Amino acid sequence: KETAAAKFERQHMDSSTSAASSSNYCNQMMKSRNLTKDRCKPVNTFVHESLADVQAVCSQKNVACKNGQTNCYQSYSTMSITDCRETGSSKYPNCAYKTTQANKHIIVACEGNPYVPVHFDASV
Repeated sequence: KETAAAKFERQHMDSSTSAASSSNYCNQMMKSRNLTKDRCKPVNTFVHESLADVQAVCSQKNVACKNGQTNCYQSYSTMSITDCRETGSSKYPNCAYKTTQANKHIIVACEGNPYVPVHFDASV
């Protein structure tokens, strides 16, 4: 089945764009990445940077994740990100999101060898 690293790339990476270009970016991406297939995933963040730059966060500043695990890392640099959050109108299967652009540090949890992101914890 899909690996945790691969799920991370499918859920959170968008190296193909530098930012969200319209209010419909979230609607579009939540659906095309299959995050609305079984239910409407409530919130999601997309990272508009190279995969290698995101992977590299795994060797940046350690910080405990929200849930207390000690394998979270905060990026040294801010990154172009898009935050997606359901609209009051969102109703499965018609999942609907508000797209918000931001430039923030990301916090990810990493695992494996290679040691790579497997969970998006927060933008700060």
